[PDB]
Amino acid sequence: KLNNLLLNDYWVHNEMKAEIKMFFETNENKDTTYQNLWDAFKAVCRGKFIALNANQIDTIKNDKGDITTDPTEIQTTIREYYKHLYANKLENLEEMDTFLDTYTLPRLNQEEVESLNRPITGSEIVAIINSLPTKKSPGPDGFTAEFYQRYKEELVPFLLKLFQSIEKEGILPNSFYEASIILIPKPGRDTTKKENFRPISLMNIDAKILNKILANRIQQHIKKLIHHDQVGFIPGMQGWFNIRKSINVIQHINRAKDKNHMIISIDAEKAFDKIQQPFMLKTLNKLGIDGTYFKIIRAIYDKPTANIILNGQKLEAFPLKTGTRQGCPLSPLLFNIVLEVLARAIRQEKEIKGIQLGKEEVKLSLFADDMIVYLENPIVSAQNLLKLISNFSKVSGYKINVQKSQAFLYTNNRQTESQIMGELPFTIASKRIKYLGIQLTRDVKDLFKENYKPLLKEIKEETNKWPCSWVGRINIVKMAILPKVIYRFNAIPIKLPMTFFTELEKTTLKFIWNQTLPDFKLYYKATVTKTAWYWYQNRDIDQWNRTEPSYNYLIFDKPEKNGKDSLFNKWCWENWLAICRKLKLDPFLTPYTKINSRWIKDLNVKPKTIKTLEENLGITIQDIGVGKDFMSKTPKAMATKDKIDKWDLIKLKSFCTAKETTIRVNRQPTTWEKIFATYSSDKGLISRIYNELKQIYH
DNA sequence: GCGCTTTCC
RNA sequence: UUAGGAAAGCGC
Ligand SMILES: Cc1cn([C@H]2C[C@H](O)[C@@H](COP(=O)(O)OP(=O)(O)OP(=O)(O)O)O2)c(=O)[nH]c1=O
Ligand SMILES: [Cl-]
Ligand SMILES: [Mg+2]
Ligand SMILES: [Mg+2]
Repeated sequence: KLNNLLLNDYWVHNEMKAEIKMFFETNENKDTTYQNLWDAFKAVCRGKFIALNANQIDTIKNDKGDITTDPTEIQTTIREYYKHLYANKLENLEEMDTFLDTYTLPRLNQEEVESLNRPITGSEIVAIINSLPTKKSPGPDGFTAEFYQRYKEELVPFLLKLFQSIEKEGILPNSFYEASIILIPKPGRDTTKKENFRPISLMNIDAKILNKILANRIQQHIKKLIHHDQVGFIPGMQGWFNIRKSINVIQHINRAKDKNHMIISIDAEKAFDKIQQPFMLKTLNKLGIDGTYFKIIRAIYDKPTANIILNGQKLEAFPLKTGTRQGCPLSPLLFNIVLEVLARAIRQEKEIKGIQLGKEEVKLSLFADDMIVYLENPIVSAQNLLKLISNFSKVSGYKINVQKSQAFLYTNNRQTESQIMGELPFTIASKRIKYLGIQLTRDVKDLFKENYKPLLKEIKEETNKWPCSWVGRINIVKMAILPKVIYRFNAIPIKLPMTFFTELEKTTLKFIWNQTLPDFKLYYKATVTKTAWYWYQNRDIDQWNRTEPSYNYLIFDKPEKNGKDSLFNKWCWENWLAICRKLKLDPFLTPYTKINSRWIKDLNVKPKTIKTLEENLGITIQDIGVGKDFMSKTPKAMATKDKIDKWDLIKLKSFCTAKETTIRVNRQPTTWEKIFATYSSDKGLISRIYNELKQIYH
């Protein structure tokens, strides 16, 4: 193992910088591969550092209550358990082909495929090295990320040749197959049971650099491969999309006169560990992923092994015949791609009936391995779901974790309820289901009780178990309390009573003063109001936003007469209007009002006219021009008049040319309006809205 | 752009 | 001997 303190020494740094250069001159131009040369180099750098210098598992309990405190017996039991877990690779290759051919799967085009097979560059390697985390343990070879950062200039030309030889032969250095497994406890589980540990992998930094490059390449096309129902590990997606969608679906069932529904929360057992490698490679081929990229993935999964590090010892290696390492940057994407085969199958199987919410059919919400399935007529639909999952399990290794899976079941009588319960492997919850850190409730009326009441109590528990200045104590509230509170608001932005904030302010101020500060009321307002950004963007992926019992919620538009039983949108709207009132802003007809708006549609204008104006001139009424500027700001606008229906042109001129329209639309937009209209990304919305709310309410 | 924490898996 | 991925915030 490398001591990072040695890299700080001028004499060691110069002696090493020269030894690296002297190795690649003496040993290059020999009867050897770049793969074996790299491994020999690491072995030589290792010995040169030695010459220059010249977490406990105490008890394991079985299913019968017998324990062992013997280090050898604990090591044997643990090693035998993990060895068996990763031992059995499936051989039913024809059945894998059959399942994959059964459903319609996406496929990368030649442009996307060439982007994956694009040769690795030195600048690609450099950027990864620069972003490597510091103060972390090395992999089994002993080299920390700091070794690669310190000798970047000398190593990158060599790493590039190594990676170029890997992309030619599909052969890796032997060390690229090694990893250390560290066993970490799973929160709140019994730590005396061997199955309640999470096996975390520490791979060598050189292999992690290659894997991060491969992960970055496929992540560029992940939106094409994964349907928007999956938000776990996906860039630009939020877990609260699934939470709010699930809650509106529960409210729909609550309001339905005919109960014949089921909401199933399925967790996969040891999700990354049980992935079948031949099924994963076949799935990548099915999506068009082939060539150089595929060859490298295949080489990575050829003969990986693991050495468990337990109680001062490095245990004998075992092969990883199953799974993708927890700790490898490629693993989240390859897992999601495999699970996506099941997700496509569920959505495509009409005999697995989803919940119809008007024109929206809801059926699935995914967050990494967690699936929420929304079913109608579960006596048939849940049985077809379990059958499909069983067939996927046979080819992929997928397994339902029965102890972590639960369902809400809604029927009209006890007879159908018992008939359904008796045919399912997981339990029926009668009050709540923990999902993404929050409690989904069987009846949406219990949301405040099961989420915000426990939150106030757990914040008192954080301040009780917490030698610090009042300035440092304000930072503890900001670092640890604030994210828990914002997370809950984002998940369930329901109307909260003032009493919630009064008690939250009391618990917080007492902790700071021992019996800028975060304004929890303004963070709440920012989070609630933030939803209006999604209303304006009107994205196809935002199905969560189209699940309320409702008369559209639109900003920068003429409001409708107006639902009454809205959990989130009505409350968002009321906050939006109150903030606009405080800003002395007319928010109904503005420079950001769209051409496709109630303002234009109420003139009885044709949708073809709206489309013609959008495709030729832009998206807002301001783009087409108001007053003297009406369809005359550019030669393109003047000519576009000839493509518009004669009657609609007169209606539009009458509206756009009116004095009231001209004053409201041709004005200058405020900072507040720009936050909600001019940003194509939703990143940092709470920070930007909160910052504006401070400059208005303080 | 750098750094730090938190939520989820 | 705590890795990884996405997301959120705080901060100069
Ligand atoms: C919690 C967690 C998950 N993951 C990945 C790998 C996991 O297999 C996957 C799903 O996480 P989990 O569902 O939390 O765990 P699991 O599926 O491994 O095991 P269990 O049977 O207890 O459900 O997400 C990490 O890489 N690191 C983590 O810290
Ligand atoms: Cl027209
Ligand atoms: Mg997509
Ligand atoms: Mg799981």
